Amino acid sequence: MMAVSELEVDGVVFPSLARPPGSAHSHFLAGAGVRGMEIGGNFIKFTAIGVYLQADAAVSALAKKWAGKAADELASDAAFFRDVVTGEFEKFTQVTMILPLTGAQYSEKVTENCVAYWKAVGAYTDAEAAAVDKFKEAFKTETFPPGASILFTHSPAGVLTVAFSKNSSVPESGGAAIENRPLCEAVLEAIIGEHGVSPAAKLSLATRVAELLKEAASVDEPAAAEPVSVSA
Ligand SMILES: O=C(/C=C/c1ccc(O)cc1)c1ccc(O)cc1O
Repeated sequence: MMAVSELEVDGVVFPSLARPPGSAHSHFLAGAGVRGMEIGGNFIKFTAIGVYLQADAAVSALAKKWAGKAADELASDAAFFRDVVTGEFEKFTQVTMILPLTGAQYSEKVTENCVAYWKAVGAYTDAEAAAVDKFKEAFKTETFPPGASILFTHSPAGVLTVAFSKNSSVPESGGAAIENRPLCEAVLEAIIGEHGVSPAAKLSLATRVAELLKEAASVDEPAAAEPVSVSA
């Protein structure tokens, strides 16, 4: 069993462990990073994003394809981020405001992008339109001042739990629960996927996952300088 370190991103502290809203599973901080936009050739910071994974399950699920790889190989491999997104384990995303945003701004930006992509790939069903209504519904009249958070729990059955906090505190319970795999994945893939808005969170995630898998490989590994066995 292992631990990871805490991360601080432009003043936002993401603890090494958390429990997502609506879940009993402990999660570890897999990666965190700034989300910004280049306007001018100035990098303007909008949010700090922490990506947490199910402590029980994620390493074991990822090791099979990713053990052996250096951080810079995971960081440049679209299939690694896609395995994180689509993994058979729970994920938890925490988006914490650096600049203020409103509920309508955030939800409009994400759902319009989702919808555009789904139409482009020919996979836009009534189920997705109804999931987008439900998502927009949860966000209308929320507003997010600096330090407030948006909280997403991503289930492996493809249920997205949305919740909000006024600060970095993560609440016990969930808010809306949207049973739609495409939107549940899209929300996280919008962050760490090929088109991901946080290259920083991606590089962090690659680096720390690579480290975790390497320490794990070396635990149960026979060395002559440590011969003192505990089996018969
Ligand atoms: O809505 C946002 C920004 C709008 C904006 C408005 C005026 C500007 O000058 C620049 C950006 C926004 C920013 C980051 C994000 O992750 C999700 C979002 O929805």
